Amino acid sequence: TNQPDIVHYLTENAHKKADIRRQDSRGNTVLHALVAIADNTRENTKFVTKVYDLLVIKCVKLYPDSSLEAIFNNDSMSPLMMAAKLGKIGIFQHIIRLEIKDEEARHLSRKFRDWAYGPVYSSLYDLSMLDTCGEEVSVLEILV
Amino acid sequence: NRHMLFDIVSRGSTAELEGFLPFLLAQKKRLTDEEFREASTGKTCLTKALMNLNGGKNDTIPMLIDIAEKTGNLREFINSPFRDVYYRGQTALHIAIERRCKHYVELLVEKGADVHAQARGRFFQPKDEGGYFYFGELPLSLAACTNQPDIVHYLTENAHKKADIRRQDSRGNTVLHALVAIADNTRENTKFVTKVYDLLVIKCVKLYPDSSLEAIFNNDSMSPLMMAAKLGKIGIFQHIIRLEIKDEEARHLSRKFRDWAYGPVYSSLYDLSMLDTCGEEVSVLEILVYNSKVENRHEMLAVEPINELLRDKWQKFGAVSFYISVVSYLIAMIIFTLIAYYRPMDGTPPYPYRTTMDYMRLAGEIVTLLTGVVFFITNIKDLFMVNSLFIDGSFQLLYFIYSVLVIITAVLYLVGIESYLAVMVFALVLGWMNALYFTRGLKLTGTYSIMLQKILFKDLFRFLLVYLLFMIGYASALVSLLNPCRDSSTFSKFLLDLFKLTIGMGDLEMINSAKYPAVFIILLVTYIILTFVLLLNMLIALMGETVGQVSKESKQIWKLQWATTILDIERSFPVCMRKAFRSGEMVTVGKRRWCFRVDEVNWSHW
Repeated sequence: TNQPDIVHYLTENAHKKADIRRQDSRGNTVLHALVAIADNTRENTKFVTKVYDLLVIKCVKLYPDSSLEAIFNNDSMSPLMMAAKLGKIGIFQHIIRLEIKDEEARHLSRKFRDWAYGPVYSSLYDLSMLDTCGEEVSVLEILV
Repeated sequence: NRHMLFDIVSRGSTAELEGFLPFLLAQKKRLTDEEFREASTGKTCLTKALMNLNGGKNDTIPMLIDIAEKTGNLREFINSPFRDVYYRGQTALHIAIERRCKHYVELLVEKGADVHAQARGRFFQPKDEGGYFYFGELPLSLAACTNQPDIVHYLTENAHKKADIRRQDSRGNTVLHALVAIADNTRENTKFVTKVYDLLVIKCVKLYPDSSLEAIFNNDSMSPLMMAAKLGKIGIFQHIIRLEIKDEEARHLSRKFRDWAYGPVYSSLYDLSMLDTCGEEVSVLEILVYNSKVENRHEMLAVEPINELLRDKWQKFGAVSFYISVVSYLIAMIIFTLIAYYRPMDGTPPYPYRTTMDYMRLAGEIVTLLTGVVFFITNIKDLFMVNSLFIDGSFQLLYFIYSVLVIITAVLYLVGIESYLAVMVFALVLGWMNALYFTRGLKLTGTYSIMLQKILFKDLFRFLLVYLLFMIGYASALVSLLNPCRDSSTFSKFLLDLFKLTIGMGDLEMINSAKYPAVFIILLVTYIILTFVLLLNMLIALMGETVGQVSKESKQIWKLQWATTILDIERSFPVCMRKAFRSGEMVTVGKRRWCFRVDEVNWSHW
């Protein structure tokens, strides 16, 4: 509903909290619904990137052991793996360009900065799911 | 230990480094010792101090000089370059300029710093050599590459030691050549490089009025104007050409001038000092055509003076060189007419050549045949490795067919068959009718069909070779079927009957279609299908060409070939006739040069 104010209220609560890791009958978490409602318009690519950054940092701060991206579906699909199926671009280009400036949630950032000798910047992208060497299925395979 | 010392400098806490100056008095250890320096690269404490910065400020930086002062290494602890190979030659002076510590650049030189240190490492090479960034290995050139004139104000004037602007590197490049190497055709990078290029030359004249900074060449004898044509950089190119300096002490090297302004008409003036080198080594315009392989050469020829400089020599060497080409073709025709009509024609070629009046026409076979040989071999070499300015590209295919029939004719009277006379007079009819392409005149407006006729000439010559190698190959195949004895004169009969089937003469000698009817048809049907697709490969290569890029490229190569041919005409004349029709005039400006007059019309500026 483009409303983080209930998201502030559901996660912290003196009565009962809201589990972010909870799936559904389709085995989809809170991130997969953001991919399903994602559209390639101007407005819808804006706030979904705001919520996607908000939930993962809140997931690390409440639970430092696991990441919210690690949980798969009934088809064993990450939110990066799902965005190639439905063909959604704005949520795809944000997960790839993921550089989180919260140092407690640093260890899952995707884009890095190696060295900057003035005019030359040395970015760094991870191939954790792009070229699966000995795994089940890749991002690039489902792209094709 | 050493490991605690290399850490706390990055921590930036001088209270955790106290008492170390009396500690070196006991153990007599210098700061530039082996254990007080990284064993792999040579990274020292001061170099580590400048990498990790606390907002660009580390208080150990005057303190590391303080401890080095009591040991007596002020010209050593600062001037110790890197010992490695990949980051070779980089000092602490290179790092402080890099991270823009203007307060700390002043601290290094006042305590004693080598200004002329060269960072000649493999990393500091250009991208063709394997490095990632190039600045000409000089800290004065490095400050110009960081878009920072503030160090350039500090290095040039200094009470301790100044910075020589004229200093080269191991590649022989000065401070201007590094600005050309870092130049990019973006919006931001074309801005400040023009600001630094004006700043350095005026400062070079004010400090040294005798010489100009543009005069110093490279190891390849290249000026900064000569270098920008090699790497194909436009923004630094268009600023050196449009160079009008309003500092009157540095007036005598300005490029653009203002002759007279009678209201709406402005009279600009561009110098041809390097654009048309009359008696010098190599020119700007020559490297724009003969050497530059950059894609931006079409835009770079569209600068202001060269669009009119190429029209200068075209109006003087265009119609003259074209009319000689018409006459020199007519000379080769009248020679061939005297060969054909004066043959004795007995029926047994060749002929006795002792007769002097028959020795004269023997020289005609030297002239005519060899011209067809040179045009035959060079175009095949040009195919593996269409100048429609003068004569359109349909002539080059037709003159090729003229060139093919000459060398076939030369074989036939050397074999011994007297039927050479049909083909010899046949090409004579084409050659006079090839002169009908001379009546167009001269073309300067580019059409889209010009690039099309290169591929027309390309694949039809491929279409003929895929024909003839197939006809010879299939005829040589059928001789291998002949296991009993067969005769070597059968191969002439296979190839004779094989040519007639493609035309449809139907006058054969061995191949009887009534013998094997069901096989002769299905080979002939598939022969139609092989030839019909190769005809469609012509049309798809044309239809797939005239859609996307022909709207730009036909107004690029036509501009490029118009510049390419006129310099090939320029190389044809000797050095004596070169000075005759040289464009440009002598206009005495200041305290005289061969510049070029350009007119303007403007209504806004007053």
